[PDB]
Amino acid sequence: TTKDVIQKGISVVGDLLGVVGFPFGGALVSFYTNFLNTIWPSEDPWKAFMEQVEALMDQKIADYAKNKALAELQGLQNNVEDYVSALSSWQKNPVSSRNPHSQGRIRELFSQAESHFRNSMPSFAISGYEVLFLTTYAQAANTHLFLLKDAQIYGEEWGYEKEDIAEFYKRQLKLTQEYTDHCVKWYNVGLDKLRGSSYESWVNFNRYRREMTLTVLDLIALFPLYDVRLYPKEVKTELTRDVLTDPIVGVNNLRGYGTTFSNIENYIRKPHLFDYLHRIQFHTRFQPGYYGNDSFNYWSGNYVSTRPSIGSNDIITSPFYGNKSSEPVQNLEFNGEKVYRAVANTNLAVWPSAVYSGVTKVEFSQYNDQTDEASTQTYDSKRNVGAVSWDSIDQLPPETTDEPLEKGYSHQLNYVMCFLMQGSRGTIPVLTWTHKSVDFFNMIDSKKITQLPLVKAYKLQSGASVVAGPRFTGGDIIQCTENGSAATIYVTPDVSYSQKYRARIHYASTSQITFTLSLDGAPFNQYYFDKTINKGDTLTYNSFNLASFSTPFELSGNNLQIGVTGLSAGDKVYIDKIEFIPVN
Repeated sequence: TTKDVIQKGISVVGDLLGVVGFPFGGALVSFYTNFLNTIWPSEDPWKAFMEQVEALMDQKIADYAKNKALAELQGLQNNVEDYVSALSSWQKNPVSSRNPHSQGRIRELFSQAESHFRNSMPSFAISGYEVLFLTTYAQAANTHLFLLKDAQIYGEEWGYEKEDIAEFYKRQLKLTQEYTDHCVKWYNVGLDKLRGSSYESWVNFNRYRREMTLTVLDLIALFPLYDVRLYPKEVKTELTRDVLTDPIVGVNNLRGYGTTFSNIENYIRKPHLFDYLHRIQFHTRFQPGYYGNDSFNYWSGNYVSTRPSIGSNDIITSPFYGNKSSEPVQNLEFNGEKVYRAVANTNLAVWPSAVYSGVTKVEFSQYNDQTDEASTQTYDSKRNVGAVSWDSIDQLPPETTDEPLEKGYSHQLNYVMCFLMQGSRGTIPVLTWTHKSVDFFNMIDSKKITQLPLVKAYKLQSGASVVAGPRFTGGDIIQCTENGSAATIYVTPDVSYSQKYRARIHYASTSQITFTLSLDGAPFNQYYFDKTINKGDTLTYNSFNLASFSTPFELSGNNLQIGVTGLSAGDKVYIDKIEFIPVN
C-alpha cells in the first residue's frame, strides 16, 4: 500500500537531481511540466500524503485542520499553474516580444505565488498535527523554495528592481534554514514516538524511517542547491544514506516469536564509509513438517562481502548471521553487477501447536553497466518453495515508469543480514539499500560543480570516524577529534587536459582550524577556516559553513587527502562534503 505517494516522492527527488544548481532554461521548463503533473495536478496527491503519515502514526488529523490545508493547496495549485504557463511562454518567446507590459504580467504572477506560499505554510504545521502534516509541509516547502530561486535567474529580465531581487534572496536564505530545521525536528519526534520493545514495534518504526527518508529527508537535502548564486552552474551530486526494506516473513502474525526491537535495531549496520555488495553466502536448513509431506528447506543464515569505495580493493567480509547450514551452501557473486530488484518466496508448515515459516527462494535482478545487459541470479532452498510473498519494487519503486526497470530503478542492494526468531522458530532476513545516484568512480565533472561526500573515502586516519548525519545532508558525516590526517578519497578526473579547479568545504568546527589538501601525498592547498559551533552544541542547519580555498589547482593525481590542525583537547570538526569548481 501507499506505493503511489512513495513513487511520487522518489520521482520528484530523481527529477530534481537533474535541475539542481543553475539549470538551463529548457531543462527548467521540462521539469516544471512533470512537476505539475506529479505533485500539483489535483487535491488527490495532497490527500494521499496526509493519509500516509496517518497510517504510519495510527492517528488522524482533525477534519477542520485537514479541510483548511486542502483549501490552501487548491489555491496554491492555481498560482503555480498560472506561473508555469507564463514562464513557459517567456522562455519560448524570443528576446523581442519582451515588452514592459508582458514583464509586469509575469512579475505579478510570480509575486502572487510566492506570497501565497508564505501565507499558507502555517496551515501545514498546526499545533498537535506537526508530524502528521510532515510530507505535505515538505512538498509545499520544496515548491516554495524552488519557485523562489527563479527570481535570481529571471529577475532582471522580468524588470524587477535590484531591491526586489535582493529581498527575495534574503527571504530564500531564511526559509531554507527554517524549513530544513522544521522537518528534522518533527521527523525525530515521530521516530521516537514509534520506538518499542516488540518485533512489530520495530517494523513500524523502520517503515516510518524509510518512508520519511524517501518523501522528506531526501528532499530537504537538495534545498541548498537551489541557491543559483552559490551554485551558478549545474551540480553533480548524490544521496549516500541507507534505507532498510521491511523484513521478509511468511506469516502476518508471529505470535510473539519475532526478534525483539533491541536485537534488530542494535545490530543493523552502524555509520560506515560507503561500500558495495560483492558476495552473499546462503545457508539453508531443513524444516520437517508434522506429516513429512509438508516439509521445506529455508534460508537460515548468511555471510555478506562488500567492496570499499574506489581506491581500495580489499574485500570486507561480515560476521556470520543466523544459523549454520544443514544443507549445501550457495554462493552468489556480484562483481560489477547492480542488484535493482529482489523477489522472494516464503513457505509454512502448520504443526499441532506451532507454525514454522521461512524464506525459500530469492530472485535477484542485476544490471551490468559495463556490458549494458540485465540478468538474474537466484537462491533456491531446493525443497517445497511455495509462492512469492515479497517484492522490493513495492517498497522501492523506480524513478520512472517510462523506461525499463534496469534503466529507471531508484535503489540497489548493499547488504543482507539474517536475524533469528525467538525460541528457535526460524530466520528473518533484512535487506539494506543505497540510492542509484551514487557514482562509483568519484568522478570530477569538468563542466559542473561536483559535490564529493566524505563517506566516499576509502581510508580514515588519525582517529577520524563515520558518525550519524544530522538528517539534512543526504547521508552520514566524518568526525575529526585529533590534529593530523583525516581521510583519503580517490578521485577520477573526467578530462585529460590541465583543467583548473577551486575547492569548497562544507564543515562544522568548535574552533578556528586549518585544512590542508594533498594529492598523492604532496600538499597543494592550505587555508584558514572559521569556528561554527560551541562544544556541546547539537548540529542544526546553521552549524555548517561552506568555505572556499583561495588558490586554484589541477588534478595532477588521484589520491586526495584532507588534513586538519588547530584542534585543542575537546575540539571536534565535522566534514560533510568537498566541492570542485571548474575554473579558467
